[PDB]
Amino acid sequence: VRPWSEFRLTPAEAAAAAALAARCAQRYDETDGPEFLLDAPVIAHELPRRLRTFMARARLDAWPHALVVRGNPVDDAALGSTPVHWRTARTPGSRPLSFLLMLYAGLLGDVFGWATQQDGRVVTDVLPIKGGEHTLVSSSSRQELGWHTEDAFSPYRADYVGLLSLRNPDGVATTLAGVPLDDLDERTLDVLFQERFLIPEPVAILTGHRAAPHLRVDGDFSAPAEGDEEAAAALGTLRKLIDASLYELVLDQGDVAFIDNRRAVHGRRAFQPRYDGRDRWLKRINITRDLHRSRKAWAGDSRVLGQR
Ligand SMILES: NC(=[NH2+])NCCC[C@@H](N)C(=O)O
Ligand SMILES: O=C(O)CCC(=O)C(=O)O
Ligand SMILES: [Fe+2]
Repeated sequence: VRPWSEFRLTPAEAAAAAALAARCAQRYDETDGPEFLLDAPVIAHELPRRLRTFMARARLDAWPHALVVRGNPVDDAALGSTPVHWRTARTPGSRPLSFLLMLYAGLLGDVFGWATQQDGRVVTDVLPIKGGEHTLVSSSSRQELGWHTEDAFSPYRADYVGLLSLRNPDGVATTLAGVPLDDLDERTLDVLFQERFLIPEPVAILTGHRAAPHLRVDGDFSAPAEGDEEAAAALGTLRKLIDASLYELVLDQGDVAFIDNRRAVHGRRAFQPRYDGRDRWLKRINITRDLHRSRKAWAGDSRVLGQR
């Protein structure tokens, strides 16, 4: 078996989806414009029916850590070289695939971005940046990107994180782990459900159903409340259990994954960057089931969050 739910497009389905994305790229100026933001969820209804059925049904299954869609064609010649920085990463070659990711995303919920992250962009970029190999951000490489809940610090964090692989020639693995429910004892579990952790006022790591908890943790940034040694020991145990159950998902060129940000943490294995124009490159997007949950952080009329 596999801990994620997987769908493979037929060449015909893939072609139709790509064709729809190209039409959108033709008619709208940008993915993040107010117009396409509002229309994309409706335009997505024109995607291949088998895909729409998968996305509607798989989202409601209780078990998977992510929804994975394989088989979108990507032409390296048409795509062009991997950008050196996210600033200049909205290349014409990657433009139709950015529109494609937002269409798929519209089947799962409401897309949004952060004012403090990549200039408030909704479709963002994951690529190695020279000089930043050993950082704690997605533009790292030689240092493994440790497992984490996306934007764990915030209550406005995404329900789903979407990743579309534009290229990944060396097969660098994304990492994933669910709640280690098969090994967490009930005392530790109880403590993880209490507001005794920092990620700043204290908050909980686990919430909701005890037989299927939601997760809010960051391998690097999580800490116990000052002096709380029971909270500390629970977090220590959780680290070692997550470290031991961490598994690999390789997003090959054209693969899209929608990681369940409440069920699973994720990261990326260390890799040696090339810096020759064909480095691993993903497009990325935050999705929430309910945009109104974060109405505090609404900058204004935009879909870009910014609290104080
Ligand atoms: N490294 C770590 N444990 N946590 C921070 C991850 C930041 C990543 N989502 C980003 O760069 O957008
Ligand atoms: O590179 C990856 O596959 C993971 C990227 C990631 O964790 C992120 O951008 O939030
Ligand atoms: Fe992440």
